[PDB]
Amino acid sequence: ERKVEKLLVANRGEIACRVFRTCREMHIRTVALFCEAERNAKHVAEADEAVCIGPPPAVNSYLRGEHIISVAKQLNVDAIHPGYGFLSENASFADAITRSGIEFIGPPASAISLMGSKSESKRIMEAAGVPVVPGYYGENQNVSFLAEEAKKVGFPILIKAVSGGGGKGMKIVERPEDFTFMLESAKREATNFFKDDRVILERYVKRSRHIECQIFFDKHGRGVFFFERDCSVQRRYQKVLEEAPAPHLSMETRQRIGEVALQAAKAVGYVGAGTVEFIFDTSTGEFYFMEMNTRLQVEHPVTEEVCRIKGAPLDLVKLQIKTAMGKPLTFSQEDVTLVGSCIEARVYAESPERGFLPESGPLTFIREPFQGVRGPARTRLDTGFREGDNVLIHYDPMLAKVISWGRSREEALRGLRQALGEYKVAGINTNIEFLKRCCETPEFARGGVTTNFISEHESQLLKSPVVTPEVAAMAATAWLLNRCDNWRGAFRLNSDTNATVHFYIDDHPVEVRLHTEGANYHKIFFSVWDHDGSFEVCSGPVTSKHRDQKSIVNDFTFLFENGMHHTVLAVATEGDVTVIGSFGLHQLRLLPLTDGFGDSSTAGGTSTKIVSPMPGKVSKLLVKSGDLVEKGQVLVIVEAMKMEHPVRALQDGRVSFLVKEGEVVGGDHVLATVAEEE
Amino acid sequence: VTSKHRDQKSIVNDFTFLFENGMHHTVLAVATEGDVTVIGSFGLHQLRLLPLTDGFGDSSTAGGTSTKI
Amino acid sequence: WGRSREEALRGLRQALGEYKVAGINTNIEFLKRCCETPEFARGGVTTNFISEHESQLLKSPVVTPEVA
Repeated sequence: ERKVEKLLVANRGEIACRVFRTCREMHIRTVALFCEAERNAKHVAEADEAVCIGPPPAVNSYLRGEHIISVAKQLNVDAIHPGYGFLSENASFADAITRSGIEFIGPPASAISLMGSKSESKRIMEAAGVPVVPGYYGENQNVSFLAEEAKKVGFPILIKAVSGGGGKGMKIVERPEDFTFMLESAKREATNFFKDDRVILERYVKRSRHIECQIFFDKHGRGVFFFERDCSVQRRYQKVLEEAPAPHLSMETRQRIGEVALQAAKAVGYVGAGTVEFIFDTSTGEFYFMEMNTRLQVEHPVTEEVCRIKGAPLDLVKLQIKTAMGKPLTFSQEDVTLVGSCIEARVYAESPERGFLPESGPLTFIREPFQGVRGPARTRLDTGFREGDNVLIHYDPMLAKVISWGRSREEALRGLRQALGEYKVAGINTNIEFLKRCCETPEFARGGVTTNFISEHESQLLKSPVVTPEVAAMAATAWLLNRCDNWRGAFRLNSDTNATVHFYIDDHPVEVRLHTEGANYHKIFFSVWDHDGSFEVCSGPVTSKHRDQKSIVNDFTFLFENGMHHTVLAVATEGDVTVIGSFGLHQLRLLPLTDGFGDSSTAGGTSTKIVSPMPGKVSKLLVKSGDLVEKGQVLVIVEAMKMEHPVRALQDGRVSFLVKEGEVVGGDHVLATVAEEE
Repeated sequence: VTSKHRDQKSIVNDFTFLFENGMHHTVLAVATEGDVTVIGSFGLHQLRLLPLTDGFGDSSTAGGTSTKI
Repeated sequence: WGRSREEALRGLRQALGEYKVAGINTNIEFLKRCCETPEFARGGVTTNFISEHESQLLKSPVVTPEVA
């Protein structure tokens, strides 16, 4: 075999840190890669050496496979792990690595190329004999052929069409012995949706739940399938929350899922770690092949919590290095046993209220949930970002992954709830509120959720706590104090103090007024939305005198008269005030009040504009008539004894020319009328 | 910036170097007048600074033939 | 300490490398040189084992122009 002492990573993020960590235990060197800048990132602070690769766009960075290979050769690298994304699925890169002599980590290039095309892949599995639900059989040569194979090839009837998602030819015709309505439905589908007259028939499944078993193989002909998984929950083809132990799955089935999976991988030949994905209908009770991926998934640490080998913790990445080592395995499929249950959820730096659009901004304060064992449950968090970091728009929005291992499902789900609640980030809106809403009200604790489970409950979700009038009181107070000495040393005569804050909550401005009575800075009141009360407030140490973009992060205490007390860590800026406490997190936008403060001119500008002196001789006018002029460009240039003396009018609005180039004009002539755009 | 007093221990600071080829490095350097010590993935190396001291002032090669004391 | 000799020897290598002292020259570079090239991982070394391999040892990495 070939010794390995240097490890190379392609991608960046959580996978970089994960690959780097175990490496320490195996006592192997590490190498990091980073784009323009991106040098303060954590992963590079974790490796032994890092190299800059070039411009931010993914074409420029992490796609120059030849340059990466040349750099690795110069470094005499032993192994490369592509990870997921970028060159994860590219057979040319793997072949070039093999020619260079470096041990590529993953499947051979032949398997990747074969699975690149869906038609040839499904051909291979059909030849292998695995139950596969195909996409098409022939064409609509005859309408009687539809009745011929309707009860033949596939009893379930999937009429549909050659293409297009309209699918009005379907009509949900699950009843066999249908011969006068299927042809009428197809012919009415052909109208206004002719496309190609060829029609394909398949089996139609009422329900769908996604399954995906894991597999592992050495290069000495020996492997063992890991435990199954579930990915029923996904929105817009994006993974949201998943469970390694498919609840409600019989043991016997588990076993069989393996025999089918091993047949397919052996047929194409496979080395390393991979995952086979199925599609399943509860009503039919059978699973049909949909797709496979020849690449390590992102969901690898999840399935790990439900599998132990020889009573020892399993490390998936470890074996992949050992597989690259050339050593053979040590365990049969038997040594592996499941223990308990676990659940996972992904947090995305997106805004749930909006069109789930990514946002980029500095990370102000990041609470870290307790990543230790307690009670009947294990909870962990893996994050590829830390304090002081900033999200890049080029990358996908992905902060951290939270997993709750437990002895029973209940324990696991309950654990997450509390953890999901505890983790807190300030600075960018996240979908963390959405995930908690997905966990509390939906009765998916039973364990039965379909592929389209998210679609129906969209009305129930997308809901957040209501900002109580009290929340404005602590939020408003923090912005003042966390900016200046408002209410500090203040003093007037025979009167009392007053200071107000305007919040632009939703599309309606909000005003909050704060004032004091007595000689007390401590005793304070409030009146928001016609609700009045009293409270006292005690601050903490003063921090962040520089009041930069991060501004001031301080803890606050508020004793309201009723009797309560509160603690609030407020990082306030001019743009917004963020308050985090037992209520949760809420950011209140401050009413924006900016509008070219100075240049606010509504003057008509009717006549006598950019008038030229006596000599005249206007020429070389470079402004189009009827075009807005707010900045002071040279509207007209007139020459008086070689005196260009450009007028440079700054009156806003479009300018209308009444003169032409080369025309001698009199003194103080109306060359143009600079009027407000009407 | 650390160790303004620049005593015998002098200044211990971390450094980053981005060379054009593409690499990057981190180096904790405790430097003194006698030597510069750099520790990093290369290992440890101390480089002695060329000594340049020789009774700066009293450097007289005069013959001193006669008329002394 | 290790479950097998290999693990133990390999462990030290990395540790010996990691420990760092600044201020006085040490023989830590020598010990690592005593561990890498000499094929004493087999386990058979005599009392005079150090004497014969003195040419091989006493060797340190070359200061590259970048280090300056």
